[PDB]
Amino acid sequence: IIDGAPCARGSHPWQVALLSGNQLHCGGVLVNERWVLTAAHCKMNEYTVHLGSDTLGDRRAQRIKASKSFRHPGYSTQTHVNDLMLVKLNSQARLSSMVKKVRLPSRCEPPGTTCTVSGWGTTTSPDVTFPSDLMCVDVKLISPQDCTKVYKDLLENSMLCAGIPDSKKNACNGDSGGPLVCRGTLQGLVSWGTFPCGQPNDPGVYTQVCKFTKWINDTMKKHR
Ligand SMILES: COc1ccc(Cl)cc1C[C@@H]1CN/C(=N\N(C)C)CN(CC(=O)Nc2cccc(S(C)(=O)=O)c2)C1=O
Ligand SMILES: [Cl-]
Ligand SMILES: [Cl-]
Repeated sequence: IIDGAPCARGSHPWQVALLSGNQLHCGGVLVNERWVLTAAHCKMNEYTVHLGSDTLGDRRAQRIKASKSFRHPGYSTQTHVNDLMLVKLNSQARLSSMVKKVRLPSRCEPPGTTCTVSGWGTTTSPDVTFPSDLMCVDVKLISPQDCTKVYKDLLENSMLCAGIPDSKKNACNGDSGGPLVCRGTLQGLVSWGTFPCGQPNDPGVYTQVCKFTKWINDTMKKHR
């Protein structure tokens, strides 16, 4: 996360981290006791899922392994369209005040809405600095045609853009798959953008969750 601050302790109970070894791979969210939503480009054979602390490596934290994950059937490795994936935890997460489900959207929030993006990703770009504290940055949803000005043909209508004008505020490496919430529901999963991170007027690009609730719910039911 670029030009952000540590997230208020206990306000991202639905945030999880995906680790390979004890080392960060992606961000993600908890849909419920059994399942994690992240980006399809975070796909690995096995995952260790960090839960229940803004602090990475905490003693209080829960780590649960996951051996199965299912990317969206329509994901492209070339274009990163439909960049979303479900991760099935080997055992159920134990909810607490520190472990909650994300409120999935029943609505696509419109351009200009204030949103928060969070992660443990590099706090700097190109030179990298990884924080144990979960980091937050507030951004606004940018409209599709506004974003297309910048990204042209790379953009699908299932991808959502967010940033602040003339601002370095954005997500970066390691923030991948992590949440963008706006008015209390999950609106984005961190997918792609430009390098180095935080170039002003280069919006961060998100997978637009409100377009995929049906696949999400159907996949959870499928693998009951
Ligand atoms: C320049 O990077 C970005 C620019 C804008 C935005 Cl919004 C996000 C990012 C972070 C990216 C997003 N997208 C990625 N691939 N796309 C599907 C094209 C790559 N990605 C994964 C990643 O690099 N993860 C990572 C995790 C832990 C450590 C490192 S490292 C080796 O760079 O230190 C990297 C990322 O994390
Ligand atoms: Cl798969
Ligand atoms: Cl169980």
